[PDB]
Amino acid sequence: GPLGSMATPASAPDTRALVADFVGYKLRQKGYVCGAGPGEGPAADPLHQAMRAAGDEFETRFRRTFSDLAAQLHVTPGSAQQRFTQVSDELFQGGPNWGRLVAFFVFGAALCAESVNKEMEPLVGQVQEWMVEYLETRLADWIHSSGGWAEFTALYGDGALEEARRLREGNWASVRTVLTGAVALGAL
Repeated sequence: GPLGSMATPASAPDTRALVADFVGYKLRQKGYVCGAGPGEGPAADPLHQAMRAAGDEFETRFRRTFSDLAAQLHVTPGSAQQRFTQVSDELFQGGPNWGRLVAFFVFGAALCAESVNKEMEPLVGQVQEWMVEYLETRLADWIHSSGGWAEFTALYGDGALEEARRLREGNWASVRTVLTGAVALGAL
């Protein structure tokens, strides 16, 4: 054969692959459709199917998603990292539960979508790194000690039992509301 023995697999299903998945899938579905590739794969990984069900549920529950997206990019881009980092810290203040984990990725994924629809192409990768870095540096720790991404995949994945579902609901009740003041993206 031409290759194979001299070719190793690139990009494992790690956080980078997961962040590129959710954001890719979302962007590819509403913005970066021409750039088919990131969201070329569906929910099959032990985190993919988890985030997919998360975002979907939160996307339906969050009556304020694309608002802050416009609010931020209403004046001018670039200085979006400070806005993002502010709300991110407020989100990680004391409750990075799976209930909030949804909004964590959803915030950037939605942001990125509207960024590809506007003059914020380079900003997309920034939000992607701001997200993956904040996560890998602090979110991952909470996640690893809590139950892991696998726990989240069981919570709302194939084995999404009624107990796991009500668990997420009761969870976000105390966690998403305690950090509900992270609306620093709400500008004009």
